[PDB]
Amino acid sequence: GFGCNGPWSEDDMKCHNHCKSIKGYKGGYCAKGGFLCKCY
Amino acid sequence: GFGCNGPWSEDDMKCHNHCKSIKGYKGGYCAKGGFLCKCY
Amino acid sequence: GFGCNGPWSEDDMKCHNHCKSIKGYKGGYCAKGGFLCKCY
Amino acid sequence: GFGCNGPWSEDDMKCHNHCKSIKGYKGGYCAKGGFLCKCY
Amino acid sequence: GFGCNGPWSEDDMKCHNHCKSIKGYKGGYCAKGGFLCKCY
Amino acid sequence: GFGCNGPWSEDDMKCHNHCKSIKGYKGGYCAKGGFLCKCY
Amino acid sequence: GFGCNGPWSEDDMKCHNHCKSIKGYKGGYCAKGGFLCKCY
Amino acid sequence: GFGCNGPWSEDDMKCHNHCKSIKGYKGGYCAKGGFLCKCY
Amino acid sequence: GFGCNGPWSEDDMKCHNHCKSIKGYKGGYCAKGGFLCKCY
Amino acid sequence: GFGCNGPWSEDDMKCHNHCKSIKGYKGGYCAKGGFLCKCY
Amino acid sequence: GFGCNGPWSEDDMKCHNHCKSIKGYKGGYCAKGGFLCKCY
Amino acid sequence: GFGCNGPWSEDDMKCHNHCKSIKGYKGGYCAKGGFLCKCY
Amino acid sequence: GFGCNGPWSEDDMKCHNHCKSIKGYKGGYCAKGGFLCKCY
Amino acid sequence: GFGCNGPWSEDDMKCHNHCKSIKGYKGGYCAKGGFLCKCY
Amino acid sequence: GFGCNGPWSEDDMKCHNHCKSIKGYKGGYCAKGGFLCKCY
Amino acid sequence: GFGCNGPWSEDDMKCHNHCKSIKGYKGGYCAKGGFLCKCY
Amino acid sequence: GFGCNGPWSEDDMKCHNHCKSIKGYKGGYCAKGGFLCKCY
Amino acid sequence: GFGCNGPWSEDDMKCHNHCKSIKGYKGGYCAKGGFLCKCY
Amino acid sequence: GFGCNGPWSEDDMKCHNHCKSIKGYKGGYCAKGGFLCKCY
Amino acid sequence: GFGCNGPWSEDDMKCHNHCKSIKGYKGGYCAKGGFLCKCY
Amino acid sequence: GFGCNGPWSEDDMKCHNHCKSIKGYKGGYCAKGGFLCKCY
Amino acid sequence: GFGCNGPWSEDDMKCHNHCKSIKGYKGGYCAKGGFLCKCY
Amino acid sequence: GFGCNGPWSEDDMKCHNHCKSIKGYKGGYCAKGGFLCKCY
Amino acid sequence: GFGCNGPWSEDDMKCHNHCKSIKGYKGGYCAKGGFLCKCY
Amino acid sequence: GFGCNGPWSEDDMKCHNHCKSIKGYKGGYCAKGGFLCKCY
Amino acid sequence: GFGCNGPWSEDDMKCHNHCKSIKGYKGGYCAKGGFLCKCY
Amino acid sequence: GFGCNGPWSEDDMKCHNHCKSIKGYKGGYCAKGGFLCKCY
Amino acid sequence: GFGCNGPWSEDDMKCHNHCKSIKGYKGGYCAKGGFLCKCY
Amino acid sequence: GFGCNGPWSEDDMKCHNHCKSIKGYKGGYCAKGGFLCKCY
Amino acid sequence: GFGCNGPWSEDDMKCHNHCKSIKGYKGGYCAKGGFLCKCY
Amino acid sequence: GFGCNGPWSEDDMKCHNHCKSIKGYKGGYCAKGGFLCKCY
Amino acid sequence: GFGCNGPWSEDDMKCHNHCKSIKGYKGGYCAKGGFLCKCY
Amino acid sequence: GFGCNGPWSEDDMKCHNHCKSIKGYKGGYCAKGGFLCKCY
Amino acid sequence: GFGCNGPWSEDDMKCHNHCKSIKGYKGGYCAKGGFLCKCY
Amino acid sequence: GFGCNGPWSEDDMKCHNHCKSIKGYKGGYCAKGGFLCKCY
Amino acid sequence: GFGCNGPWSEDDMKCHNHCKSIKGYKGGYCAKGGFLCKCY
Amino acid sequence: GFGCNGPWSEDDMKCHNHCKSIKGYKGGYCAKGGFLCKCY
Amino acid sequence: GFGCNGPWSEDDMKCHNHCKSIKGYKGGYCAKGGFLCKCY
Amino acid sequence: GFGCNGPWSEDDMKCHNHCKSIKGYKGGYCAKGGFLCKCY
Amino acid sequence: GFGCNGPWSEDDMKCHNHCKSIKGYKGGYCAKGGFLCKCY
Amino acid sequence: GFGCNGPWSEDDMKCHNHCKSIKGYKGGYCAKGGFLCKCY
Amino acid sequence: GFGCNGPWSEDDMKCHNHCKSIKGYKGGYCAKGGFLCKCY
Repeated sequence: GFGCNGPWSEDDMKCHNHCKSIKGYKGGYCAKGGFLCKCY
Repeated sequence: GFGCNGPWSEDDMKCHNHCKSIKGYKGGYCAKGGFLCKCY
Repeated sequence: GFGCNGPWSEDDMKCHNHCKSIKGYKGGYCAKGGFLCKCY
Repeated sequence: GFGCNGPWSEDDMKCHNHCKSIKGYKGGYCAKGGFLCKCY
Repeated sequence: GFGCNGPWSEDDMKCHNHCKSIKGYKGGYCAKGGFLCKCY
Repeated sequence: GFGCNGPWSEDDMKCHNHCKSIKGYKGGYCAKGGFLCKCY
Repeated sequence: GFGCNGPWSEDDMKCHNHCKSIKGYKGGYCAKGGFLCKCY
Repeated sequence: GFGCNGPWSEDDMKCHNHCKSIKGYKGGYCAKGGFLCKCY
Repeated sequence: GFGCNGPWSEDDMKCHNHCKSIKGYKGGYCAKGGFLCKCY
Repeated sequence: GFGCNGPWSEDDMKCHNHCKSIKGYKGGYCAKGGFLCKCY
Repeated sequence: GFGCNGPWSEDDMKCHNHCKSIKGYKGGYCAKGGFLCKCY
Repeated sequence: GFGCNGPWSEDDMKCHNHCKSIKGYKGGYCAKGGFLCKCY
Repeated sequence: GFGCNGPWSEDDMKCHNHCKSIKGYKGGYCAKGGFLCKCY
Repeated sequence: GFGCNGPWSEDDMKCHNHCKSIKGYKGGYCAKGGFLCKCY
Repeated sequence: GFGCNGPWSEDDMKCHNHCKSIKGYKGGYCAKGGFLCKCY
Repeated sequence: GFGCNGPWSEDDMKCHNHCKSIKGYKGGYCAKGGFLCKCY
Repeated sequence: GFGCNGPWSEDDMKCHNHCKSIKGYKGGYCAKGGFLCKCY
Repeated sequence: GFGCNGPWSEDDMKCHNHCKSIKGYKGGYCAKGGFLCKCY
Repeated sequence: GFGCNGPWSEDDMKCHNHCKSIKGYKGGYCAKGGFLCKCY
Repeated sequence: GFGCNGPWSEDDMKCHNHCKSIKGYKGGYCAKGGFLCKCY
Repeated sequence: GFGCNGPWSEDDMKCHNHCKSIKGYKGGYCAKGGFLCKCY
Repeated sequence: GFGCNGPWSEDDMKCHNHCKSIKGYKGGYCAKGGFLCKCY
Repeated sequence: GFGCNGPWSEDDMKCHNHCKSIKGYKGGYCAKGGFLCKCY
Repeated sequence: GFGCNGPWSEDDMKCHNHCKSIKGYKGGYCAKGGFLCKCY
Repeated sequence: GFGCNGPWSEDDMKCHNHCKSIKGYKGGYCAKGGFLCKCY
Repeated sequence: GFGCNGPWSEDDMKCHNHCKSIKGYKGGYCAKGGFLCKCY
Repeated sequence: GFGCNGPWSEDDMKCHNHCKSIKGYKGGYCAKGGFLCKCY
Repeated sequence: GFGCNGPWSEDDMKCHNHCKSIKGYKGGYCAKGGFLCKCY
Repeated sequence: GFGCNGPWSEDDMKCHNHCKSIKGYKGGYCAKGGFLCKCY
Repeated sequence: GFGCNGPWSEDDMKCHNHCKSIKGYKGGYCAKGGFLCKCY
Repeated sequence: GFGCNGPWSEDDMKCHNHCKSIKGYKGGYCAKGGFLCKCY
Repeated sequence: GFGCNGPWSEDDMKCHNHCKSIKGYKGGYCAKGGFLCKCY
Repeated sequence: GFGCNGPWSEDDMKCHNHCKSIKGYKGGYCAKGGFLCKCY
Repeated sequence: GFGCNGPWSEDDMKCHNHCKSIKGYKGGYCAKGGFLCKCY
Repeated sequence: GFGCNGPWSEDDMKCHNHCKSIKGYKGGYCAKGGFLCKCY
Repeated sequence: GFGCNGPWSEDDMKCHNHCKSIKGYKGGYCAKGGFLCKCY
Repeated sequence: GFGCNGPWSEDDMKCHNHCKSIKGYKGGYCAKGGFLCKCY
Repeated sequence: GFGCNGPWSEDDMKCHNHCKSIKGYKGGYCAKGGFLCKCY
Repeated sequence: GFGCNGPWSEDDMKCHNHCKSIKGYKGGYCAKGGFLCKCY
Repeated sequence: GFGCNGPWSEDDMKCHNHCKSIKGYKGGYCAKGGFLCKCY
Repeated sequence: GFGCNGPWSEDDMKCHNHCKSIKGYKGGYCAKGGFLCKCY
Repeated sequence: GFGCNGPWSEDDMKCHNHCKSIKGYKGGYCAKGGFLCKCY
């Protein structure tokens, strides 16, 4: 979710913005090979 | 299943919500390249 | 993000250019196995 | 970048050719475990 | 080919059978990051 | 092209046969994460 | 466009031919998970 | 195979269970950089 | 296994925690070049 | 763990900082050939 | 380059054959920890 | 080559067989720190 | 071989056990600077 | 740390420069078999 | 064996402790230039 | 042990200090050609 | 540094050349058991 | 240099051949405990 | 050379055979403190 | 040879046993200053 | 200690200087066959 | 058992699969004149 | 008996299980051409 | 008789029990292809 | 298997054809006394 | 035919008598494992 | 088929007659243990 | 004939007795692989 | 006879026991390729 | 194949005739102990 | 052929008689280790 | 006996184990061309 | 044993491996005319 | 012939008796390596 | 091995070809009386 | 005869004993290259 | 090779003819005691 | 006798040991060209 | 050839007669130690 | 013994080693015309 | 000829008797080193 | 040795070449009557 959809991912930075919106994280990326929004 | 349908999937969080509803899982994502709801 | 999408990355130097645009970095690469634009 | 994409890297010699195009370098290789084109 | 399709691969043994059809090989796996049937 | 269509790819050997039809190549596979027929 | 329509894409080589018709490109493929004709 | 699929590998212990099912092996791991289930 | 997946491994301490859960081991690490959870 | 991941290790000094945070140690390094954070 | 790709290296003798093709060298190997074809 | 791949090596006897295929040698090992098949 | 892999060698007594399996030897150690299982 | 990563060390004199930057030392080297920056 | 691994050996006293555990020996050390645990 | 590791010995005087810490000895040195801490 | 990296050291004569470049020295070698370029 | 690398030295006669190539010397050996090619 | 490598020597008879290949000598030993094959 | 290796010689009676195995000799000792097994 | 390390001693007069620094001695040498700094 | 039934046997691979489920065997055949699955 | 009924035999392992239930036998098979359960 | 009725034979052990009831026989089986109780 | 069934084997060349279908083999025969199809 | 029916063959000597009734043969037997009356 | 029905087959010569009716065959018999009419 | 029926032979010495009953022979056995009573 | 039945022979030692029961013989074996009990 | 079936082979000259039918061969025989038709 | 069938050869002197029946030969024997009737 | 059955022999070590069980014999083998267990 | 079975032997290396499992032997062959594994 | 069958010869003196029965000869032996009765 | 099987050896040049495949040998022959492939 | 059978000869001393049983002879041996018992 | 097979060699002149076919040789004979075709 | 069997002789020291067992002889050898154990 | 076969030579005077049949020679003998018919 | 076997001898150095195992001898040769190991 | 066969000569005085049977000679001996009956 | 085998010696210059390989010798010949390679 959050825009992590492998080759069909849209460039909206949705995962990054969603992870930033949570306190304690500075960003996010599509883990599980591009299909799981994970916050780092 | 649970909205994991590759490019036709909707950002409904249906997989995520369904996986959260089961005790012991923090969430879910669309494994098998976007076609299988899997709980993590 | 920034074009780091594993096997589906489009060879556009998007991560590298994005990292250069930030002062203090001379480039970037796709860390986390190709899925996280990281500036070095 | 420059074709350094871990397991999905192609054998195009793109990193090597790019590094040769810069004066003072004999070639290049994919450092950071195959994900960062580095000139030597 | 032979069922090596990255995240969309199935445990269909097509690569294994194809490799067994050649003298000297005991199996196959999906090289090139999951997209090329390779005999070992 | 040549049947490289990601999850909707049919194991038709079209990429493989097309690449073998060019002298100097042993075969082909679906690079770019399953969407580009590439000869090796 | 140019025949890049995901699962409903035909094998007409339309994207490849269109990309060849532009000087400076060797061919094309359906990026964005099979829905955007992109020249390389 | 057997759940060894690089970044798209799941944490299902599928390779480990498959290798334990062969009497005499302790377990298995994903060799060849995460793409070949190998028993030990 | 247990999160040991080379470059795609997550800093989940999953191997370490799993190895601690077995009596007699202080921890674990990803041997075989990052792909085999081994308890020490 | 703690950033000790062989060639894919990130330069965040995570192992060193983690070992310093434990009373009795002045630092740490990646033993086992770069894959086990060990405090000295 | 030339098939030196760490854990994802294929035993294709590409580095060896390439190095033998240059007069004065008996062969080659993957230096830099498996990521740089070097002739000896 | 011949299965000498540092931490990612497997006990596949490729180096041993390659060395046995030459008169006078009784085996082989991975020299250059585990990256070069050397006959002894 | 047989677990003699320099810094990446595990403490599994693999070389020792292999050498003891050859009737008449007391044990083995990693000669050639840790890279050759040698029986004594 | 500080660029001491065994075979994957990037030839940047990072350990040496880091050790020189500390008063009382004239250099440094990768001890512990190449994995620990140590100042002398 | 028993932690005798040349430059990569850890000050674990593993050889010493193992040799003490056998009746008649006061301790052990890494003979063969640091690669063979020998009890004295 | 105790820092007696031939050419890889560190200059920490570990053997000397260890031997001094035992009642009845005034020092120690690396006997057995630099590989056995012996108290005198 | 200067190519002194134990078993992974290349035969580039880098330490020797570097030591010659300093007035008053005839050459250099890898002291500290192969890990410290030292001029003589 | 010239193959004098302590325990990781290969019996390649490189030191010997190099020293014989200089007029006035019968051969060479690895002095400094195996780490410096010296002509005699 | 010829297997004379100080503490890392093996009873490989290389020095003995090399010396037997010269008229008048009945064997060889490792002179220069174990680092030079010398015929007697 | 035969355990005559100067300071690195072990107390294993290897030279003595080797010399006794030659029918007619009483024993052996390490001549040439500890580096040549000589029977008497 | 103090630079008495047999064949691996670095020609630094370290033992001699250390012994001179103690009142009542005019120098020192490496006794015990080169492995014990002894003041005379 | 396992499909070994003399003249009434079928090429059902039951014996082969049963034998493959045991470490070390590469197949099976119907011994005892076609009535006993035997692993080879 | 025990399911040994020639062509009408069912692969029920009844003969095998019955024979294993008797101490001293590894298994059983249908002797007499498929009509007599015999323990081996 | 005695339950030997080919495919319609029941698993009543009737033939075996009947044959045991006669002194001098260890058991019985359905000979004549499953239709004649015969004592052995 | 593959038509190797002792006296009940048919003259259908089934083993031979099966072995020829494996590219690189000339044919096959019924080893193990007529009960194991073996390729040559 | 002619009474050659494997385990269901009746003892009427039908094959033998039939073969004797043909001029040039002295008898017959059930070849093909008991299913083909063949005259000898 | 053609009267090959195991124990229920009738001595009708139906398989034999049918096989004779096809040019090139001398006769037929009930292979597969009496259940398949096969022409020879 | 005479009880020579391969695996379905009933252990009745029928062939042997039949052959003894003919003058000039001392016994018989099942030749042709168990399917032809032959007198010797 | 006496259990000599080629591949269908059981391990009952029947031929050996029968041959021992005749005075003047030490045992027996299945001659004629496994089909004739012969005393020696 | 071609009637070579060990003890169950028929004197059909099938191997001999088949081998004669191929130009350059005088005949054939049953090699591999009677189980492989080989042309000479 | 002609009765030359290794251990299953019948004593009918078939090879000898067959060879005598050909003009120019006085007999025959089973060459190729008992499997080829050869006329002398 | 003891598993010596020519081509139908199973590598069960039965002859070897039986012969070792008799004092004075190192082992056994299948003499008489594979049909008689003989102790040596 | 160990695959030494006269004319029915296969090049299975069982004798070779068995002999290699004993100190001092470099191989094995089938002595006693092809029926006894003998180490040399 | 006459009992000369290599390893399968039955110790019956058949060749010797046959040769004695011919006037002018005092015996016979199995020439041609055990496969041809020859009178001397 | 390698086609050296005494009288059952075939004229296939298998030993010769095997020995030539080992670079440096001219050919091979069947030593040990025809049962051991030996290279020269 | 008398146990003289070339490579298949047993060590029964049969030829020697037979030759001793004739007055005037001290023993016997297998002449004609191991195939003819001859008294001396 | 070429018919040189000791006692089992046939007077086929195969070695002689083969040696004549090579320019410069008058003929050949079976050296190595009858087992190696050698051209003179 | 005593292992003297020409080319098929096994280096079992049987002749030597047998001759030493007789008082007055130092040993034995295979006279008569390798076929008669003779004491010297 | 021509009956010159060392210890297996037959007394047929074949070499002598063959050499006499050639004009210019009065006889022949087995040179090369009994293995080459040579005319004198 | 010790490899002295006339024309069937191999250059195996068994005689040489046996003679070297006795004080005072420098080698051995095959006396008695090639059949007795003799030390010189 | 005439019993002159080097080490394999049978002590029959055959050469001597043959030479005496020719008028003008009083005996014969095995010239050419034991391989040619020559009359004197 | 080295091709000195009396009458069975070949003209291969093996003794001569072996003696020339020992630096300082001109050649060799077969002393001891043709059975000992002696260098001069």
